[PDB]
Amino acid sequence: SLDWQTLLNRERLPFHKDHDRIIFSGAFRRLGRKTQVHPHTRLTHSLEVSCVGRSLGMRVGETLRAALPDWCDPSDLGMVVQSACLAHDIGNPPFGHSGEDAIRNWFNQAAGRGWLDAMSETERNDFLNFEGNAQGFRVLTQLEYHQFDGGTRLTYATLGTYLKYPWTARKHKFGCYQSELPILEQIAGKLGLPQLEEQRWARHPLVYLMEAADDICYALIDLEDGLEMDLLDYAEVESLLLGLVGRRKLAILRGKAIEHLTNAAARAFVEQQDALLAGTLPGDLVEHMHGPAKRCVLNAKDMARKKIFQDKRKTLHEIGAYTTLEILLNAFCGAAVEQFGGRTPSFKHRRILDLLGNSAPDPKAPLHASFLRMIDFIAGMTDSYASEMAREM
Amino acid sequence: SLDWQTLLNRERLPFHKDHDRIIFSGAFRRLGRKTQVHPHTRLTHSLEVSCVGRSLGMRVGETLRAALPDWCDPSDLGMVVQSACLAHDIGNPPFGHSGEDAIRNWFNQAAGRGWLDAMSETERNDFLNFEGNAQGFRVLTQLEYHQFDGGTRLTYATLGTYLKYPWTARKHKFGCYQSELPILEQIAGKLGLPQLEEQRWARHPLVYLMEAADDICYALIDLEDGLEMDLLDYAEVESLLLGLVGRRKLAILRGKAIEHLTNAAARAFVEQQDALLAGTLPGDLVEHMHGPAKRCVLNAKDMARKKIFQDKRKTLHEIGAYTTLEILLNAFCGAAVEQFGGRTPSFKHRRILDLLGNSAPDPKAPLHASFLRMIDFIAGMTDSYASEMAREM
Amino acid sequence: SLDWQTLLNRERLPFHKDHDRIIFSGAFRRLGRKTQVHPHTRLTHSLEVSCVGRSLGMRVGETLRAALPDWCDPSDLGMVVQSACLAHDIGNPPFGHSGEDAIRNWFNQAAGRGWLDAMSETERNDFLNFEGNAQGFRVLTQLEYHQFDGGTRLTYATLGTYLKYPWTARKHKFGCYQSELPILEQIAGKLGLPQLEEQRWARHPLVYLMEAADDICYALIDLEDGLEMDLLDYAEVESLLLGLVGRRKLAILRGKAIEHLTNAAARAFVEQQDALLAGTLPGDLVEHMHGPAKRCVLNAKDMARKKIFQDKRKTLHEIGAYTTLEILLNAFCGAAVEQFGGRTPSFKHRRILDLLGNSAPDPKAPLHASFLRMIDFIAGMTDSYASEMAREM
Repeated sequence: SLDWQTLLNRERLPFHKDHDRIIFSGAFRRLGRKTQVHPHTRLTHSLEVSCVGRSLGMRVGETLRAALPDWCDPSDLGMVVQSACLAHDIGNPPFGHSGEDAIRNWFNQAAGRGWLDAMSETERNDFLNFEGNAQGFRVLTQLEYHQFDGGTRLTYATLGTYLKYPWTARKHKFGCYQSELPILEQIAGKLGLPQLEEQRWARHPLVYLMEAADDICYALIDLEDGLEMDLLDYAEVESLLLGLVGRRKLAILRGKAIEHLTNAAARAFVEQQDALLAGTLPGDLVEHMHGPAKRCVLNAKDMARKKIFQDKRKTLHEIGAYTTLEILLNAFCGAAVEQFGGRTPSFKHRRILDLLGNSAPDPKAPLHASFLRMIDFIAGMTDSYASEMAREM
Repeated sequence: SLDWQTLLNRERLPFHKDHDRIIFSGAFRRLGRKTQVHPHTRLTHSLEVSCVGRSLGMRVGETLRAALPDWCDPSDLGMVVQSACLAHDIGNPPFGHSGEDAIRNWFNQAAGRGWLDAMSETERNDFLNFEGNAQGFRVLTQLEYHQFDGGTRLTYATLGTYLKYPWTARKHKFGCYQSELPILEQIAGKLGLPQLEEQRWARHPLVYLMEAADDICYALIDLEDGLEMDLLDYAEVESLLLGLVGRRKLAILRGKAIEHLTNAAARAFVEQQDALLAGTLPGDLVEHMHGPAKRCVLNAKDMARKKIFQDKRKTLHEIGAYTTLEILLNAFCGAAVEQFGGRTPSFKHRRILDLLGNSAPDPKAPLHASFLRMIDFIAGMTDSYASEMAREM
Repeated sequence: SLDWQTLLNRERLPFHKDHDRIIFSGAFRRLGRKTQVHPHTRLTHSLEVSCVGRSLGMRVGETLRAALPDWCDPSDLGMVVQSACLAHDIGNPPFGHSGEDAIRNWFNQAAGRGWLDAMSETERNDFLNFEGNAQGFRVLTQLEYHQFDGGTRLTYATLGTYLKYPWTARKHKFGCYQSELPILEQIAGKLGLPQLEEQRWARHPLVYLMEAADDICYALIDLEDGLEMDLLDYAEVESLLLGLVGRRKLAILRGKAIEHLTNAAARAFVEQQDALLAGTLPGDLVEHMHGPAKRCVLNAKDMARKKIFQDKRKTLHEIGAYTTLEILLNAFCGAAVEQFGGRTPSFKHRRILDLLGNSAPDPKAPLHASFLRMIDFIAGMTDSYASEMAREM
């Protein structure tokens, strides 16, 4: 039974400090050199989503002030959501979503070769379903700052708000590696989140605001740079926006479109605290948005896919990305396998292992533990650094 | 006589909206592709400074709550400072500070050739003393969103907090072009800022927090990447930090160093509201910081200069930057001069003028007006776009 | 029983001519375009070592003048050592020591695939233990000038002095391929060198001077460019040198350090002619150097490894080198295997075989003979030519 007083637990593994720790982290900074594969970086996207996220949190924070702990002003609710929004894409690897797919699929292959036999079937699932949410969770709680001792040591509320997939790999979506399970359990516990299935907990309500803030921004801003990429026509974009509201003339429309969409998202979160604060709500917040808002998002996205996502230049770049990644995976994971169980790696792999020196995985460590170390490294790379190293390799 | 109720005027040319308009602007986004010249971009620097800025504003906001308008919570004071911090470096051209110097000095040369004769001596001063603060002011109030009609249309308070040099070119520091004078006058008026000299007003008090937030971050973070650039030794850095407090072991120190420096900055702003809220205070906030804090900043900076700024690789890159800029200035300003007064530009310059098409300066416009248009264009370029165009030119 | 009159046999497979033939050879010239893998070429290293080598030979030549054939002035003894020093590294492949390791290890792999089955187990050992000394020996006696008929046709003394590993592959160190055995036997015979084990002879005494001249130069000069590479600190280097003696201030120290080390090496060779001229001496000359000299070498080397050899940029370049080599080996050795025993090579390999045209291995030749031809070719390549061809391949 979700309680607004437990769901906003300020204890850590206040909200303003969560924000700063994320902004100063090397993982966040690297987003400035990480982009989605195009035919506007992951960092500028994260910043925009955090504005809309904060705004969403503040609106609902005002609307439901009496239901929230007396210590929590709306500006505090906005901060928790803003922070989660900044951390949201911190785990994706070079080449973004495409790189995510490239890694997941590279694993289904390496597996069909036994590279993963030394692993149980469950641990193996962690890689076969590689999702950036799981990697981001590990980065936030294990890799940054206090390594393997709380990590970024954020508030339980920010973490709960970050976890859109609070469950194990057991659509390919999950946000917790077999190695973070104890952490997810403790967090869920502190937030008083029901454990529906065994290794699956219920979502923290605020995750819905973060998600909504994310699709609101992809929806509108993808159109904007889809325009500066000459892949979209002004009239169509202007029409889609005017559709809900009633190049700088567009930024002004964009501004109004964002207001309405934020209002619509906020006035859907408030309308559904019953099915929200208890049990589960049917899918995502956008579906429960009123007609013209719910459609502006759908249509905007559909447009991006057709004219941007489907472009063949993008396709060809995604192939290059895939190849750059496999070259990397083959090398590091190959080295992980070569030294597993105390085996003496052959020359060439020793040097690949030296590249990490202090970050290298211990030879006597189980395969899952060491592969995680390889993925930590690769997933943390900036796009250019990845291509660079694949090349000079 | 500065009044905390007028100094926080929420009318515009609320603070949360100032923040978002800055984050969504093309000018801000471009900072992600703008760096200082090295031997960590201007965007990540801006983000960090804004965290420290917000924090400073919130601390003093709490400390002086009763002196502030009853509508202004500390979180509102932090937001005004955070916003000004985000806009602070929005006007610098490609190659950052080096590009700033390259442009200013390119003008002292072009002037010694008469390219500026068609201009009065005052208007000419605008370029001879080119400062990014003046360009940023024009970008915030004239170029973005509502072009030449309020621009970003920010709050008077954010603008007052942005203006660290609220005066005309009449150290080479000023933040108002001859063309923005009416705007500065109106702003100063709305904030009730004394007009000491004729074309020189008094600083808004919060500017001091923004400045302090800026040197606090350059001071500590320049050391950090000075380290990942192998130009600095861990022991020296650790020693300097331990000097005030008593690679991840450093981020933790960095964290503590920031707290102390923020505390020190806040507990200096409060100590001096008399010489602050009335007349002028001796220089900048750091000088009025207690012993170990005031020295940690000084020593950290001194260290960066010697080992980073002085590096000869940087020097050589600064030469390349200079050349890239002159190639650009020669082209666009050359074209500005060729068509001045209705003169028919010779071929080649017509094409350079075509590059702006809609942004091109009107042939019958005074030279100062058209040169401003050329600088708007060049200064807004990302580093790579500048080099790119100089090349393909 | 070693005899100073037989050990300096001037007959050939006088010392001044050995010197010139080496300097004019294409193999030696190519050292100017061959470097060790860095994070100063093999040619400048060879030149420096030859100065110290000559000097060593002249000092001991004076000290033991009455024990040497009455025709041999010290300047003649220096020349034999200087010549051997110039030839010393003439056999290493592109990427130097790293390339040496890359080839040896590429073979242990290709072997674990049967590419070497057509070869006996002994002949196979020649490649599994690939050492530049063996390749250099083949180049000096088989490849240059009078191909397969004496080669460079040097003096027996220079050759004996060149051979630091006068034995078969039967640390991975040996300097004679199965194909050069008859030559080593004849040489050893002419110099009257004991045949301890069956396919292993005793070292010519002067080899010790060559070796000492080599580590003396790596020891000091690696520090010098370790300095111009900013991987070392002046104080530490200056301290290490001052340690035995008691940027131009360093070249002067370097000069003194070299004198002392040469003196120390010379006054260790003379002290041990008994265990030298008969049977074997415990290891290498440096170990038998007095305290401060013996330690200056050890410490200087240890320093280079830690701060230069261990640098991760070097590691990554070594990976690139490995890959460039395997691409080459796979191609040429692959072609060697395809046509073995008169098999018709498939297209693509025919073209690879055409690249050598006249140097191509005869299809009816045993595999060891043809693989040797492939290694001759690859090992003789300059670093850039190797990378070039791997690329355009």
